[PDB]
Amino acid sequence: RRKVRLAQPYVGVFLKRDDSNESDVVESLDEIYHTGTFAQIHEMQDLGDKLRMIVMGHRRVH
Amino acid sequence: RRKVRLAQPYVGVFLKRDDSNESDVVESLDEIYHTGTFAQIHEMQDLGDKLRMIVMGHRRVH
Repeated sequence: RRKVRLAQPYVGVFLKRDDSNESDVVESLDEIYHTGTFAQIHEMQDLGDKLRMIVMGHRRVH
Repeated sequence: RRKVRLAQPYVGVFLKRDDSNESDVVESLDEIYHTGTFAQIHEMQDLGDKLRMIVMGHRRVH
C-alpha cells in the first residue's frame, strides 16, 4: 500500500538460501541470495487472502 | 511496453490519408494526417492476439 503512491510501481523478488527460516529473514539480510529479479506489479486481486500479489521475472540482476 | 515505465502513459491517435500503405507509413511520415487525438491507455488485455490496444478520443489537436 505504501508503494501505490510511488510514481513507478515495481517489486523485486529474490531467492532464499537453504534451511529457510522466517525469523532469519527479518533478523539477517544475508540469508537472501544476492541475485534477484525486478519487475512491475500487474494488478492486486486479494480475492480470498489479503495478500495475493502477482510476481514476474522481468529484469534479472546480481 | 516501453511506455509502461513512463510516469505519464499516453497514446496518440492519428488518421491515415488516401491510398493506405503500411510501407509508406514507416518510409514517409506525410501519409498520416497532421490532426491527432491524444488519450490515455486504459488496460491491456491481449485476449487472442499479442497486441489489442484501446484508443479513446480525449484531446484533439492539429
